[PDB]
Amino acid sequence: TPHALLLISIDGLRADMLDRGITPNLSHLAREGVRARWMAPSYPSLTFPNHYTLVTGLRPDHHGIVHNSMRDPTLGGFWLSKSEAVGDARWWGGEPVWVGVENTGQHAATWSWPGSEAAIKGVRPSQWRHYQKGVRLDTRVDAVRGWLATDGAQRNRLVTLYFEHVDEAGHDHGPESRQYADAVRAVDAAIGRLLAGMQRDGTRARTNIIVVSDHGMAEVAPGHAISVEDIAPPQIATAITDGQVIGFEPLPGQQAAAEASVLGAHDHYDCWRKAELPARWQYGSHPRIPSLVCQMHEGWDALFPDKLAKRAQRGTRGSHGYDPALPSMRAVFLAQGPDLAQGKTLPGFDNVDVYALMSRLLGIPAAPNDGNPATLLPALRM
Ligand SMILES: [Zn+2]
Ligand SMILES: [Zn+2]
Repeated sequence: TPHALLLISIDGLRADMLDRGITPNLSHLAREGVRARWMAPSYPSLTFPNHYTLVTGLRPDHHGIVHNSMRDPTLGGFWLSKSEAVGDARWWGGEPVWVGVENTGQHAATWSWPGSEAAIKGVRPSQWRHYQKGVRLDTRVDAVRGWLATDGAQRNRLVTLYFEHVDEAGHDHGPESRQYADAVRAVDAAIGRLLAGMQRDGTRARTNIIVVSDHGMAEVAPGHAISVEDIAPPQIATAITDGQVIGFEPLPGQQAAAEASVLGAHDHYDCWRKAELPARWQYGSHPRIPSLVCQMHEGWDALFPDKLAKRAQRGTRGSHGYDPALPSMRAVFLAQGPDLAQGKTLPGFDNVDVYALMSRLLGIPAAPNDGNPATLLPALRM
């Protein structure tokens, strides 16, 4: 029986949060195994695009989950709370690792990894659910622990686990807040309880573990919010998305007006025609990306007008979705297990490279991807 892989995402855990004395369990795991200095997210540095990149090895421009909210000429609208969109395989390009696993006869069990609610290339995981808010830390940890312990024909080669709590605290209070730190501590402790349980079940010794985050988090201080309509008025273009990566589709005949107003450098953002976006972001070729894309500067938000008003103004907040090269956007990568190196540190690297490592650990043929297999070979024990 081959070694299982446990894949854990801590949404929005910034790379530097491992060095603050608030992650005793993860820090111990890192010391036992392999730790990268940091891992860069792909553009845009948002939750759905990057979780899906992690399990496919593809940039968002290639896998088609180009933002959390999208429009498509055939499929219509996509956003996180529209279940039949999120659950429709046609949005999701490439081949996520759970599909690869199931297609070899082996099984995958997922706790709410973006994409896992769809039948991507016709293949659901053996275990999965519709994400809902406020599930307890123990509920999910005990489920994952159960799925790792299963034998016979229900044996899982891949088990995935997701935590939203750090990300949520980051948005609400910022990355330097005591609330963000408390969330980090809580998630770390829960992972500690999972690892202890795995040892008691005798699954620890035969399970490889990868812990990642999808992106970091930057502080958004009071006064750092503008209206998307400050960028372009509604008569000349529609804001398809708000937040930090702002897509505009000019109204019919308004491309020139929209461009005259929007393109170039502004106070706290820059905008480009999608085909002209900075090449280093490897983004802008996908038809689902709006015609004009604006990138807010670090620590600034642009919101739909009705949000700006009910934005109860007072305190510090957080956001991601900024330039993936920024240290604030850096994610975590660490791993430990029987097939992985011990007491090793790796250079900073790009998140598309994780897929090739996982394919090897799962015994599946690597689907075509945007990553470099060389990068994480040093993470392997041999
Ligand atoms: Zn996220
Ligand atoms: Zn977030």
